[PDB]
Amino acid sequence: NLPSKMLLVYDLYLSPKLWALATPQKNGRVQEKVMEHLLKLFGTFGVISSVRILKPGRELPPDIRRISSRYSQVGTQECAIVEFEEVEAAIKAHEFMITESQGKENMKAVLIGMKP
Repeated sequence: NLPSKMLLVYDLYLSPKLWALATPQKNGRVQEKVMEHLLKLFGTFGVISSVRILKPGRELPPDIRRISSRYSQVGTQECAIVEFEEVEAAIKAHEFMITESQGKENMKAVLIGMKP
């Protein structure tokens, strides 16, 4: 049995396409653009069971408010909570996420799951 297996996200809206290009949608603002685009990009390496995104100045849970505000560096504090089938999937995307988003303040991910 697994004790914990959750992942939190960052710097997805700072993409030149989302903030620099600004694409207004009838469905949902940055929330829809990022949520949808991430679906396929995430489903390819690992389907998501649920994605709870909390942007700044709104709702910052103890898990992110403490950790998210701690690794200040992505030039923007955007948090997202993903729940996949297992960390195995995520670990494959984590690297792919941080490796491609390395050096630049872009889409990132970190394994979140400690003892309460």
